[PDB]
Amino acid sequence: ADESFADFFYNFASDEKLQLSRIVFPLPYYTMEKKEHIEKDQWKHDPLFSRQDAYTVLFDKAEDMEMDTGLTSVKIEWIYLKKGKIKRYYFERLKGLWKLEAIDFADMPREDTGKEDFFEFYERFANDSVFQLSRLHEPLKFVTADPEDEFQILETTLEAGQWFAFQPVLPRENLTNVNYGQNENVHSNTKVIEMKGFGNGFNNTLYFERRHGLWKLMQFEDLSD
Amino acid sequence: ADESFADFFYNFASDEKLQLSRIVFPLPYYTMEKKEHIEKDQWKHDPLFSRQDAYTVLFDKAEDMEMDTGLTSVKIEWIYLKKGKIKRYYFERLKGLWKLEAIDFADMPREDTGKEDFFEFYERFANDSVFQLSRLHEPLKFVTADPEDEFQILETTLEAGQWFAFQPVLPRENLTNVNYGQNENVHSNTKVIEMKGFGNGFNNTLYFERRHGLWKLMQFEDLSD
Ligand SMILES: [Cl-]
Ligand SMILES: [Cl-]
Ligand SMILES: [Cl-]
Ligand SMILES: [Cl-]
Ligand SMILES: [Cl-]
Ligand SMILES: [Cl-]
Ligand SMILES: [Cl-]
Repeated sequence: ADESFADFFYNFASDEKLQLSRIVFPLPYYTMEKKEHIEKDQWKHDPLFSRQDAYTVLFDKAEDMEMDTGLTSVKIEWIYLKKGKIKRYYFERLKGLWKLEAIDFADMPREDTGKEDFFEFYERFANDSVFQLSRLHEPLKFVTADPEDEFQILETTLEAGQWFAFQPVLPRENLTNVNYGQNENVHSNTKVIEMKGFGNGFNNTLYFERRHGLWKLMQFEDLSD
Repeated sequence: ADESFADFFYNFASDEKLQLSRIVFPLPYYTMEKKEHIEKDQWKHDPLFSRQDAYTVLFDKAEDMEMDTGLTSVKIEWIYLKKGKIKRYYFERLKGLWKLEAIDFADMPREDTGKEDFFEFYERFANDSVFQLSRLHEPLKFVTADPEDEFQILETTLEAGQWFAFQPVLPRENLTNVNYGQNENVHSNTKVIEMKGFGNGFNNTLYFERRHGLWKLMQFEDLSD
């Protein structure tokens, strides 16, 4: 009887009347160190990322990817790379029904203590191919699903040319996140971008690490079905 | 006293009243093997490519680039790569004043006699990095302006990785053209894409050739100021 987040999410993004009915009104909107409220009359249908061909899920470490169904909290996030902003949607499962409880629209939490920020790095990595080439770890690991036996992988290293040929279309302006409980700390020296499609079985994962003060692409895994 | 096309073009794209006054109404619109007319009342301001950071000029051969001011005809073109369509604007200098005389919106003239079409090739080259890598000529020539003495060039060859790092952002959905008299033949086995910016001095040129039935990137020249 409890709603599955994935099934609710699709319905919330695609049906306007359902969306309006599943949001707390007046909606708490935390922005610029103050708190606003969005009135029901002011709400604009939010298709979230239902008009995208793919979306991303972020992890501080690769081990954080191995995971309840008794989970009642989900944060959906939109990372505005160029604006340096983040929009967060607080979804909560109440009496088995998912509801939108609040929204944050704030400045991208920046890594302090004088250390290269992952999202500032990623923005340049995706938008500056010269910079992108300079930040590939040597060697650059490539993992793909073995087209034979079950759960098997093929592992090789990539030359710069091969990385640019086989890479997924890297998001240049926005990233997303689905936080279902994994650590989301501005101080991690590792970061993982998992890219997933909508009913096409596409799955590409990118593994980054801050090495001697600079973020580098460590590994590219293509687990696309 | 005769209008310069570049100065007219900027004004036509940026001023709505000027644009309306410089178009023949009813405007002959040649589309789908018939002829329509756009009424003055129906005209929507066309910013052309004034909201783009760059535009392209196309040549059948490199030698066609060396060139009147007594030129009174200019065709501006929009190549819709995915739709397989081309929109042409016929600009004519009458009594020293540029006017829009007619528009074509037709099917992309396709190369017949069973030969790889340049625009079908270019669309895949720009949208499929794997295909793009397979269509780089070996060796791939790179020419750049020498940062020393006047009119001098530096010539080297590029590795696949270097081509992807230094390439301009390749247009993926549309190309443009400014035809001021150069040959525009669907049967040429050579093609040149000259990419130019708006008041930033950016200039990148790409040289292609159909070699043993397949178009290949032969040379990349970066003459950016
Ligand atoms: Cl995304
Ligand atoms: Cl590498
Ligand atoms: Cl280190
Ligand atoms: Cl263009
Ligand atoms: Cl090459
Ligand atoms: Cl390479
Ligand atoms: Cl040949």
